[PDB]
Amino acid sequence: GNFLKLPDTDCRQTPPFLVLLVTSSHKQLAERMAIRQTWGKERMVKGKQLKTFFLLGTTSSAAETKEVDQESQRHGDIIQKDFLDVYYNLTLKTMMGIEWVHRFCPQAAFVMKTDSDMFINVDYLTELLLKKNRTTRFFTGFLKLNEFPIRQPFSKWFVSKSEYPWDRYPPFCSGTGYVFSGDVASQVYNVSKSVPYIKLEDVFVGLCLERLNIRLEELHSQPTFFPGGLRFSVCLFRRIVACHFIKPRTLLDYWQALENSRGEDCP
Ligand SMILES: CC(=O)N[C@H]1[C@H](O[C@H]2[C@@H](O)[C@@H](CO)O[C@H](O[C@@H]3[C@H](O)[C@@H](O)[C@H](O[C@H]4[C@H](O)[C@@H](O)[C@H](O)O[C@@H]4CO)O[C@@H]3CO)[C@@H]2O)O[C@H](CO)[C@H](O)[C@@H]1O
Ligand SMILES: *[C@@H]1O[C@H](CO)[C@@H](O[C@@H]2O[C@H](CO)[C@@H](O)[C@H](O)[C@H]2NC(C)=O)[C@H](O)[C@H]1NC(C)=O
Ligand SMILES: O=c1ccn([C@@H]2O[C@H](COP(=O)(O)OP(=O)(O)O)[C@@H](O)[C@H]2O)c(=O)[nH]1
Ligand SMILES: *[C@@H]1O[C@H](CO[C@@H]2O[C@@H](C)[C@@H](O)[C@@H](O)[C@@H]2O)[C@@H](O)[C@H](O)[C@H]1NC(C)=O
Ligand SMILES: [Mn+2]
Repeated sequence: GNFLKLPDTDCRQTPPFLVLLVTSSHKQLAERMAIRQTWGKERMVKGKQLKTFFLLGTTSSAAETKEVDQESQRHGDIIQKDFLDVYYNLTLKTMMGIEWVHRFCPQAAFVMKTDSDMFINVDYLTELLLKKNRTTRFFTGFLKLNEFPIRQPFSKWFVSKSEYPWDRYPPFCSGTGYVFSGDVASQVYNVSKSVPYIKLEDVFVGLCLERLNIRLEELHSQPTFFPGGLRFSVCLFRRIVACHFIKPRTLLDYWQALENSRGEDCP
């Protein structure tokens, strides 16, 4: 479907249990390298395969274009299509990832769309998913159930009435990190063209899920996704799935902390 870059992976041969799709700008190489050394490292988690890919569009900068071309050649984990990669095109970026799952990895049991300024505890996520007994039409994350369109003209999430004309948004999950069973990717790509467009990608996916009659559900009896960020501790971070507001160096320091304290017990 018009992909400029496709990861060197074969999901039919080796169906992944969890596929991470990470959004990042071309200049955010430091982010991607920190993820590649930390929670993005492909591995078997409780015998389940984890795969990690980075979603990119295109840019006017020839330098960044060449950098990203070289990165794809060294890492082979970039999914790319020809759309201008800017904040207000994040919906295209998300739909590219969903399209990739639909076309090339329908075998994925679960797919997590995540941001680059994030800590992800794949071990705990896998444990909770294996416990949920939900393999189809499943969608979870930080649930946002009574959200009102931001009508402040200079806010990053401002939508005019012509862009979104209704008083409330549909149920949706924060775009920081959301997880869905792999079949969900095909149903969304299908109805995508008939659902009203909105430039906020997490609201757009919510509109698609609503059209599909897919209901959001909490992953666990306790909160596990933290779009607002968290005060760090080893024992807390062992029992969460996702935390936002995390810069590259902090992610390496947190990952080192968890490695250093492996084998220590927590209340
Ligand atoms: C991370 C996330 O979920 N982003 C979504 C954004 O979620 C925000 C939304 O729910 C609002 C509505 O009450 O609450 C939180 O945001 C607060 C403010 O409403 C929001 O404007 C502000 O954002 C910036 C603010 O405009 C500036 O004045 C300030 O200087 O900087 C703020 C940060 O950049 O943030 C506060 C607390 O974060 C939620 O975070 O909602 C949109 C839809 O409107 C979309 O779903 C995003 O995914
Ligand atoms: C999102 O990406 C699309 C595709 O790259 C942009 O649309 C193109 O915009 C360029 C100028 O930036 C035009 O020359 C093309 O004719 C457009 N093509 C298509 C197919 O749309 C779009 O401008 C980007 N959105 C934002 C907000 O930057
Ligand atoms: O052109 C852009 C701008 C942003 N992002 C990604 O979009 C996510 C959210 O952007 P940011 O963290 O700046 O904003 P937030 O929504 O957290 O306030 C991050 O993964 C960014 O790397 C992207 O892929 N391309
Ligand atoms: C998930 O399932 C676990 C295993 O239970 C067995 O399989 C499930 C699918 C049911 O058929 C159940 O009756 C069987 O005993 C349960 O231990 C666990 O509680 C389940 N978790 C949830 C979310 O209920
Ligand atoms: Mn962010």
